[PDB]
Amino acid sequence: SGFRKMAFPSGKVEGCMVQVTCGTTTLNGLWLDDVVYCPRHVINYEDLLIRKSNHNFLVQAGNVQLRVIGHSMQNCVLKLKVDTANPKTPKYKFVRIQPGQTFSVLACYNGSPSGVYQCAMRPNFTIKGSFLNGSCGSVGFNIDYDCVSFCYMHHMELPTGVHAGTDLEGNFYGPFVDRQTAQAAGTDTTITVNVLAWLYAAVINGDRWFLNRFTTTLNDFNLVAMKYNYEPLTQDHVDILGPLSAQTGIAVLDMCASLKELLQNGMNGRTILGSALLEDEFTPFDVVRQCSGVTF
Amino acid sequence: SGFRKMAFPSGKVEGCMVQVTCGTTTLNGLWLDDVVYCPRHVICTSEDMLNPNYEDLLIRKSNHNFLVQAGNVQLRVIGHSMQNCVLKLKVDTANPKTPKYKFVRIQPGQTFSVLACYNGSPSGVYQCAMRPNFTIKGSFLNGSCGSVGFNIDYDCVSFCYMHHMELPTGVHAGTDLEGNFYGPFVDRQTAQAAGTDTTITVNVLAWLYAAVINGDRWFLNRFTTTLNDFNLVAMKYNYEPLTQDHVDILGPLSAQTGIAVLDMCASLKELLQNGMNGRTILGSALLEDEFTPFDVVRQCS
Ligand SMILES: CC(C)N1CCO[C@@H](C(=O)N[C@@](C)(C(=O)Nc2cncc3ccccc23)c2ccc(Cl)c(Cl)c2)C1
Repeated sequence: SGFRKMAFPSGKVEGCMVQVTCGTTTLNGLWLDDVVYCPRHVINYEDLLIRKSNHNFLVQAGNVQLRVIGHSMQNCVLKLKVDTANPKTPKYKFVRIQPGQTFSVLACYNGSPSGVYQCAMRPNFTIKGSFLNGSCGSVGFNIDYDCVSFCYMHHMELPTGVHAGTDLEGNFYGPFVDRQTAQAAGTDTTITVNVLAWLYAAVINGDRWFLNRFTTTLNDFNLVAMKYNYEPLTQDHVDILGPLSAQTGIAVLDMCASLKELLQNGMNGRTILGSALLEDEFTPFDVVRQCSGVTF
Repeated sequence: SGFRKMAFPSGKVEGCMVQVTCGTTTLNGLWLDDVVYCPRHVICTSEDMLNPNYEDLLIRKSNHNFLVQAGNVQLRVIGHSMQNCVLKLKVDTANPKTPKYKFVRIQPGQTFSVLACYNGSPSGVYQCAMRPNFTIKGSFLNGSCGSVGFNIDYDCVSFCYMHHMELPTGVHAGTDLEGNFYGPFVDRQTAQAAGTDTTITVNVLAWLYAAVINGDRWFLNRFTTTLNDFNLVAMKYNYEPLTQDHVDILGPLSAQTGIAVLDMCASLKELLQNGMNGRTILGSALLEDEFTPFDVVRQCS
């Protein structure tokens, strides 16, 4: 029993964090094999990059300075070729995630990991993270068996306090640029499939007060969900929620009628899993993983 | 900007997780130097649990009865001793991944990270607090026994908790790394219920200061209060008494924000009376009590 916001064990990623300094700027880098990946703003970017030489980039892995032997740019990420391959390089992949998907963030300052938290790619492509100056280059990941899938690299904080970044191939999530200009996060929406998964986690944990005898059509639910700035629920989401529906005996459209009532009437002084708001940062897979105990 | 429930990087603890099997029971152990620490109930059967005589059960065990597995390598047990409710299994190999560590016993209200493990394999990390009733609101399934709670301070891991059991309400009970249980709990399947839980007042105040540091001032008011009047109100909402130690501990945050502790106490009194009126504080509709004054300072600066 118990439902916590749980991050993946960060160990395989900690062994990859390095500090990258160029000029007056110090930020974090991800050392995988003989390459260090970091935000290109550490330095027209190709014009500024041409002016740089290998020895301008100081890379520090703990108390050992790594020597840069090459540099290239891929979209908004700078790839610093180093002479030493990271012996702690885990089995990894670079994956691009979709909005609504969750991942763990290993927040780092000066190439030193300081915290790990779980978060979701918001539908507006920002992440509601926890970062301070020096956190740039901190990464987002998921762990599947023994494979670390790197999905995010922190690049900036938007004026509202939310964060924007790229996948490990340097492509930004969202309509952002790594430049000094007026940029704002779009209006955010609630990740509907995630709230439903969290309602199933609540049922698995013995919280049934919000359940009702009613069901709804997918279309009537979407008409209501659109009113409360909830993401449309697709047939794929309904299919993805299948296992939780089978385990609890509550059909997805049955749980949708519960969600509809919660949106129209509120919680009435009641909580669900210790929360007075509907939580949307647990995917259906996170709920199954935490209410089954999959290990890494 | 931003305020998240943040756990410590779990790497230094992952390299210490081992699987301990005794008969039909399999749970987690903490391999530090040449010793594996685990709950002593690993020697019990489900029947033995009502009234186990641990010394009687342990005297009947030999080293080879304990199977210890570190990844895909079986460790050889060369000795065993019991210290309170923890079993210490001496092994023939020192863990090369042993970090700089200490065993610390924490007080209620203190927070720590939990590396939840099953079969000696870490599956997740979360942050939580020692509740005033000495339980932890964790996320544990069967096989998580021996999962540890820790803090990391200057490359040093301070182990403060080892998971032992789940109480009937869904909350968890366990010991420090010297085998002493937190609270009045025993590693016996007897009628044990967690006492009525209260809100960690000093932590809610710290979280209100984190909100002010992050630009959220809507809940502040022109009032101040005496420490005694605040405690009389706080008791009525099942909030822990705020001591002069708590007021002193909140000093740095009071100096940084310019809001005196008793001034913030008056805001808390008003929040308790009014509720949030559809508003949130740091993305939360409830008053958060699992961030200590030390966590707020570490995360916001
Ligand atoms: C009902 C009874 C016939 N049996 C069925 C088989 O499992 C028995 C059981 O609960 N075992 C543990 C290991 C336990 O509670 N550990 C766990 C730790 N964390 C989360 C848990 C979530 C679900 C289940 C167990 C959890 C136990 C039991 C009694 C004591 Cl006194 C102690 Cl110290 C530890 C209860």
